[PDB]
Amino acid sequence: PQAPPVLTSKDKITKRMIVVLAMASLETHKIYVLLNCDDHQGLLKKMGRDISEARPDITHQCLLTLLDSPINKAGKLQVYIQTSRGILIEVNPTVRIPRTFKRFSGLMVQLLHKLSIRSVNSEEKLLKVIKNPITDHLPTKCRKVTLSFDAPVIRVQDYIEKLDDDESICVFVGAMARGKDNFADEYVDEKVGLSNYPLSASVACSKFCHGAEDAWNI
Ligand SMILES: C[S@@+](CC[C@H](N)C(=O)[O-])C[C@H]1O[C@@H](n2cnc3c(N)ncnc32)[C@H](O)[C@@H]1O
Repeated sequence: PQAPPVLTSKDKITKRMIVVLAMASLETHKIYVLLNCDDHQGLLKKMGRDISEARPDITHQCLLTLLDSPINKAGKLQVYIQTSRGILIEVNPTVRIPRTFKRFSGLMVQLLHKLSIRSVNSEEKLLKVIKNPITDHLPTKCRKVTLSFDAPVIRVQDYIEKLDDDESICVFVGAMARGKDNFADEYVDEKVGLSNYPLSASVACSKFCHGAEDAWNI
């Protein structure tokens, strides 16, 4: 099938992997920039903020990792973003995330201000701010789990293979530098670890994609 239909929140049925990048650090400031600890340390200090929390680069790298993956190219992946200010974003699987941080910031600034980004020539949304909670958008049958260092370690393939034939898997991954992995406790009934080492979010995203790709023969 050279053309798998693009997965969106409107399909409640198709079995897929969903990744939610939670506590994402995406905040605009008119100086419009995305605030970040590399460029805006003095400012963040003056705002009384923990400098280390301003990490939009984490969300940027997780997006590049997830959207480049074989599972995305196979049409079996969705990504949502929950920012630390409570904004929910649905990412269209076909969207092109710029490699440079500068252009990613420009894109996110437009998204946060206009509330969507339309498809260039064709005219449907490539990124859209949507109403909370995430659970109004996920497939009807969908296992929900948080990835955490503090949790028992699983092999992704084992985990994925034990899903029912119609059951999606939604994984919540912290898009932050630090903090408790409690960001999705309202949504999940299970937490799993993927390694005996603390990982970056991009690595944890990558491990989970690889195990799904393997299990699903992608
Ligand atoms: C760099 S960690 C930051 C937050 C983490 N609680 C901490 O304090 O170090 C970013 C995210 O990657 C995931 N992660 C990090 N290590 C992991 C591991 N060993 N197994 C599963 N997920 C992990 C978690 O979802 C985590 O929130």
